[PDB]
Amino acid sequence: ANTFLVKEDSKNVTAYTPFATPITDSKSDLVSLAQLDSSYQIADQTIHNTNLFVLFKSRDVKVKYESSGSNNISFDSTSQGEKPSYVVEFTNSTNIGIKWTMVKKYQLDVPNVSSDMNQVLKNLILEQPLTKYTLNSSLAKEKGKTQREVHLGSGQANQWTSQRNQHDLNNNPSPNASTGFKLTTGNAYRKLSESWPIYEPIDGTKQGKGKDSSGWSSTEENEAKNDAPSVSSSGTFNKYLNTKQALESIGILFDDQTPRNVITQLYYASTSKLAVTNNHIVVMGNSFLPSMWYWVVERSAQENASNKPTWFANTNLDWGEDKQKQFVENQLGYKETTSTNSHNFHSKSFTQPAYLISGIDSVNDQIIFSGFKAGSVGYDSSSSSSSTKDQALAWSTTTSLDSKTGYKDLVTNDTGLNGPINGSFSIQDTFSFVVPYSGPIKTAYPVKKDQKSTVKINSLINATPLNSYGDEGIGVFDALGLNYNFKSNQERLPSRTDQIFVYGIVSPNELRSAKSSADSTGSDTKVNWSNTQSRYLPVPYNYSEGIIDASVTTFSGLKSIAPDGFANSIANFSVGLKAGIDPNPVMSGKKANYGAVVLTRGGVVRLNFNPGNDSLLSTTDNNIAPISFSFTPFTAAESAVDLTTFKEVTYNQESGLWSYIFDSSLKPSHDGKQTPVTDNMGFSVITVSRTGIELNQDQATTTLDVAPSALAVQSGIQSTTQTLTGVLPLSEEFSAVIAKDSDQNKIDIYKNNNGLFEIDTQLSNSVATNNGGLAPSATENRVDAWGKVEFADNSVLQARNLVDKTVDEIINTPEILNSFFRFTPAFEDQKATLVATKQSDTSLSVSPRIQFLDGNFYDLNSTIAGVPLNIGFPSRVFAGFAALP
Ligand SMILES: [K+]
Repeated sequence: ANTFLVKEDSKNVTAYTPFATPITDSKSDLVSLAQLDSSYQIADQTIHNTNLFVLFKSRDVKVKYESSGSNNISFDSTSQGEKPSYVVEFTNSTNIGIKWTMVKKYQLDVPNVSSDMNQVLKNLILEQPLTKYTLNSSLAKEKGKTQREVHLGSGQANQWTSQRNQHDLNNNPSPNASTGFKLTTGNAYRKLSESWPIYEPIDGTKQGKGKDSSGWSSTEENEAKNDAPSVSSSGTFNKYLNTKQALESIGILFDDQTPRNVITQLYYASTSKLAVTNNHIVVMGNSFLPSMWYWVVERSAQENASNKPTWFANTNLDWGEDKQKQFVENQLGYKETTSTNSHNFHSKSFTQPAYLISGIDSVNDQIIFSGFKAGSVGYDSSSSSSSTKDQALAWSTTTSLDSKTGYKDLVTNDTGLNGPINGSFSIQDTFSFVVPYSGPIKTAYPVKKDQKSTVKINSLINATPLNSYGDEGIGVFDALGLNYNFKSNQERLPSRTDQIFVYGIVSPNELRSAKSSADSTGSDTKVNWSNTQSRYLPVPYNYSEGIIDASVTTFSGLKSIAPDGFANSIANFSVGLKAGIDPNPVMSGKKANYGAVVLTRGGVVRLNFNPGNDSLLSTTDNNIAPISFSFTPFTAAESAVDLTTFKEVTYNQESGLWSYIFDSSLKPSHDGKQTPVTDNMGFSVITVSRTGIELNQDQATTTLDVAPSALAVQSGIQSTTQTLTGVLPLSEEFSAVIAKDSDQNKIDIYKNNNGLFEIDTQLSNSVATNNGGLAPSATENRVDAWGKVEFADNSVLQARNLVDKTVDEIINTPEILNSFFRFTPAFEDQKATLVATKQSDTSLSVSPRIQFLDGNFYDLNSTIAGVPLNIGFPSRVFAGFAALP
């Protein structure tokens, strides 16, 4: 309401005016007001139809996972552990100022676990989280057994061409195709009840213990602690990085120096973002850790009700085509009638179990989400004569070279559907990591028929959008998108399991099946979200250096030159999904346009919807890539932005521009080498605008065959020296920045000069000079924030023979009273008008109504939140007008 809510700290939210001044007594400790203890903090907030909705989470929360019995996931009741997250609706109880009062409180309870779910959860293993300091070599993992080794075994090599038909690998030209990566070295994989370490291997191909938590606690932890000690000492850092502070910064909870169990980290990370509709409150995880569930809270929920989350494993998405969904599901694990204790997500008929969510928003009563599919594959946990013992089962699903050029054809290509196929291929003198061809060429799951029942294939979840970490050449090409065909127009061959971006628009009824699925007793109930899609989105290949063509470049040897705050250049990331209604009007009879934008590594993604039926935007040609998704690359200025410092994203309906705010105080205190971080000062603002031909503009634009796009611009609003308080996007032409250059708040005004914001030092000084009041002062002789007003002398009446005219006439003739002053604007097109009041039968007084940086007009009677601004404009009485006509 011409007010800007600024989160001052973890508990307080203050209301600000367009003049970058706080409304007196508006500062509210929303934690105290929500009747929550001091361990709670604001995770997210949103306004919905005049009321504020706040998502709160506690630094004290402790969650337990017990493999035995029912109700497996539970808060640890002993001591201060049962501290669930809450969504609170607040209303403004006053008409003069801000007095927030609590309306509704919603508890976000732990998930229900069905019998089938617990069978997967008992041996579920999750990778340690990726930090700012995780290296490409840290993510690299030892290559697994080849296809020949798994199905045929140790004997000979030449018998492949003859024995492939018996193992259902008809015409497979890849006996030496990797079946996955080893879990005896590398990043730590921990059960829900176990804890991740503060140490990250420098070379995951040699250091780390993977899933061997016994070996970690018995011999390797001592080795990591002496090489990479926490600061107080000064260590070597030859084999490991100590990322404790970088973990604390991404929301990892600790007991002194020890991170709490995986299930607690998952819970606390999962209550990070909210979106509100007329009927629901939806809560999703952060873009740092994979989330396995989300909440759909019915706003009609009775006070003190435990609101249950819905599992992603039970939420079936539309991945574009059924083959795209088949690809993901087949690589989740081994599905066999004969299993015994071999339970995985594919085995128990579940779908994709986790995502790294970019964020959530709502346009109309629809929920919008995006995120990357978290890598999830099967692993062999059997112990003893097993070929794949302690090996994750992952493989490249990149399209073969012979595939037809056309989106549908490229993504439905059967290459790597059931098992491994890609690796290394040399056709005459030209090389490729991808098969050149697709009876038929068969693919089979990497488990041999003999050990069908005597194998234990359980489920793992990776920290990144990568399925396969195996230290080979295809992984780098799949991770960075360097697989192209050798055809006329060179087309990028997509993976269907690595770096898979996901998005959609979810209807109130789809949210209702989700709530029903959360509350389901006994067996699992499934939800179907049908207005969703997926897209292969690799990281830019130019965030890496010195890659080999036709010795290959692998993760363990890949040089990162990434400028966006990550030490790795292989794993994709997204942040700040924000929806926005387009202010540009559509042709009559059509519904107002809307879209959403999200930032990923190396560019901005634009999400397109059809407002007529709140569906994804589409085109009749299946060859054309779904026009619901557009990607636009960043230039060097936007790429330089540390994406891990993302503070908030706002949209302004008047301009149709998204403002992504980055705060450098969000950087961890210390390095992976325990060195203090010195560039923790400043902030940055990226502006996103729509580009391209938009739907329903005219009769030709009722159909689209080209995806509307967006453009991110590191638009000149930034500092390396100031501590940000907040950015106020006043208008397309101006933004106000409140920052501390010491301990005291200062106001800076940035002017948009043909697409580029630059500080206006004279405007900043004018707007900051408010004498402790709510608005900039209006000086008689100065061209300040309110321009400069010069009134005519009383002789103006006798000059233009207005003495014959009555006060009533003059007042009811706008063109006349604008000749009573001269207005000098402070900025171009700043307008002013005079407001007249009859003072007597022969005299009137005039007072200016002047436009501020926000484009609105202000006068003597202007208010913000019902509070009179008392700007202090001059008044002028003119006397000598006729009493009667
Ligand atoms: K002035």
